[PDB]
Amino acid sequence: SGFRKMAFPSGKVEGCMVQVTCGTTTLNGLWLDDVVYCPRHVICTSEDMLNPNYEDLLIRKSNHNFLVQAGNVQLRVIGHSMQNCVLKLKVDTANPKTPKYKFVRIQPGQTFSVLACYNGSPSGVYQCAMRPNFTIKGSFLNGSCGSVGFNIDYDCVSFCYMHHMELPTGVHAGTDLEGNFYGPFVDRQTAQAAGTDTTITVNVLAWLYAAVINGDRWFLNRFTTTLNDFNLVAMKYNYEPLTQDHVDILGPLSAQTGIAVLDMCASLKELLQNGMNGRTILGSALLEDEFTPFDVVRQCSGVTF
Amino acid sequence: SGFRKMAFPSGKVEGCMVQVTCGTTTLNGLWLDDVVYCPRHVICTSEDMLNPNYEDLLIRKSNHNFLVQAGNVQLRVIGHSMQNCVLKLKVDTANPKTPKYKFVRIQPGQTFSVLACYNGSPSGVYQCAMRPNFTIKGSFLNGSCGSVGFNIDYDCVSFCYMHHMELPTGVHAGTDLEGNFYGPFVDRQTAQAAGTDTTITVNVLAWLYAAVINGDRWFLNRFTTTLNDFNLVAMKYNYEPLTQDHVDILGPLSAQTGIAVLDMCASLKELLQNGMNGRTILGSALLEDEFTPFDVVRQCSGVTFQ
Ligand SMILES: Cc1cncc(CC(=O)N2CCC[C@H]2c2cccc(Cl)c2)c1
Ligand SMILES: Cc1cncc(CC(=O)N2CCC[C@H]2c2cccc(Cl)c2)c1
Ligand SMILES: [Br-]
Ligand SMILES: [Br-]
Ligand SMILES: [Cl-]
Ligand SMILES: [Cl-]
Ligand SMILES: [Cl-]
Ligand code: NA
Repeated sequence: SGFRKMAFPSGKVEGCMVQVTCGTTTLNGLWLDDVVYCPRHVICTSEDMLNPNYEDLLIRKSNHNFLVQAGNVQLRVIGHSMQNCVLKLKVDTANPKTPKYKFVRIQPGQTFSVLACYNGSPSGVYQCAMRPNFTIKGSFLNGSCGSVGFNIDYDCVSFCYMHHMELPTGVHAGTDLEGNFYGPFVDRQTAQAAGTDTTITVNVLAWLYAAVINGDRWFLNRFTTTLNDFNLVAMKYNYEPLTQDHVDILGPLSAQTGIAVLDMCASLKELLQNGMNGRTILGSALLEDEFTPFDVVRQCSGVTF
Repeated sequence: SGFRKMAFPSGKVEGCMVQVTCGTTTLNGLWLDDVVYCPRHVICTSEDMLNPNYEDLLIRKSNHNFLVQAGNVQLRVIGHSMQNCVLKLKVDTANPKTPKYKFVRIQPGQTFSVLACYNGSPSGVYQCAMRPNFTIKGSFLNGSCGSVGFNIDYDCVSFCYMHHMELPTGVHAGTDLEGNFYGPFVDRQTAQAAGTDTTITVNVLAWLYAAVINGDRWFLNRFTTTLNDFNLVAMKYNYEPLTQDHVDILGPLSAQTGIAVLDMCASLKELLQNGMNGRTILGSALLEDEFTPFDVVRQCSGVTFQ
């Protein structure tokens, strides 16, 4: 029993973290086989960040301008190029600890684990969700750029996020490992802001199923609703629309508990309209939206890697 | 910016997890050097759990009654002994991935990372606090016994917890790595239950300091308190007494924010009286007590957002 915000074990990713320094900037890189991936803004000074021409800034750098350190060992850079907002440094040594991996781009609402890193050394691991506004509510300080997000499936690490920046509200933005930004953000020092966010409805429903699996059932009721009626309430409360694909993805949790998704939607509609009346769900006074349906099944069934 | 329940990177502990089977029971063990540590109840059947005599159950076992598997490799058991509630299986091969480590028995209020495992394989990692009633609020299913808790401050793994059981309220109990239970619990199926729990006051104050470092002061007020008056109030809300040792450990956070510890105590007394009035603190609508002062310093900026 119990239900915690659980991260994936991070060992396979720890063995990939290195430090990358270019000029006065030091950040983290991901070393897979003979390539080190990191944010391309490592090549910029503060003045360059105001209006960077990355192609011209990179033409001016040589391989020797990048110092890459894996623990106490210097890896020699033998080539460099950019793929979108990611710099790729070819090194003379392949990482002997490279796991089986893929680069995957995720959608808003999906969760992943972050291995927060400073100076190429892993510091901590936590789980989070990609918000509907494409930001992440991470925990990052200066020097954390290049820290990555991932999921595991069996023995394969799926890397999905590389950290690039903090926005004025203290939330974070970054790219996939092919260097494509999540959200309408750029790697330039200009006015940028997180857009208005919404709550991930399918995830709140998944977490209400986790609460029923754990014995918290006070919010269940005799009513059902329709997908149309529920979506009119979701829009009013700044919740994402629930689609038939979301109803299908909640299928396994609905089958395990015996509670139809539209029956659980009637519970959520009443919680949105009335509040919790001084009660909690799984120890929380807020409706939690950073567990996907698969996260609940994994945790409640003890899936291992 | 941001503030999350942050666990230590688990790799150094993942390389120590193994599966131990005795009879029909399979659970996890921790392989360090040439010893595998696991809960001694691996030798019990369900009926043995009502009134087990562990000395009598163990004398009937040979080394070859223990099967230990590290990934796809079987490790040969060459000796066994019991230390309190932990079985120590000597194996013929030392773990080549043994990290620098120590064993530490912690106090209530201290936090640690848990690597929850099944069949010797990791499922996930999360942070826990040792509650004042000597339980932990984990996430563990049958088969998770032998999963461990640890901290990794300064590249050395300090193992502080080994999981043994779930109590009737769904909370968890276990031992240190010398096999002594935290709390009054026993590895026997008795009517034992978690005592009434209390809130870890020093941790709530540390987390209010984290909120100020991260830029929020709305909950402060113009008052101060004596330590005794604060404790008389706090105990009425089932908060643990705050000691002078707790006030000392909050010193660095007080220095960084310019808020005297007894002035943050006056803020907490007012938050217990008023609630948050629709606001949140670090994303929470409830007062959080599973971050220690050391955990706040570990995670937060050393520069306050004034
Ligand atoms: C506190 C913190 C936490 N996470 C990351 C950072 C890094 C950050 O925001 N940087 C670094 C260069 C200047 C700035 C930036 C500005 C604009 C676009 C980008 Cl990609 C980057 C800081
Ligand atoms: C769901 C779950 C989560 N965590 C661990 C367990 C294991 C558990 O509670 N066991 C196993 C043997 C019988 C029982 C027990 C009973 C009494 C004392 C001890 Cl040490 C152990 C179960
Ligand atoms: Br301690
Ligand atoms: Br909450
Ligand atoms: Cl940086
Ligand atoms: Cl009703
Ligand atoms: Cl078990
Ligand atoms: Na209903």
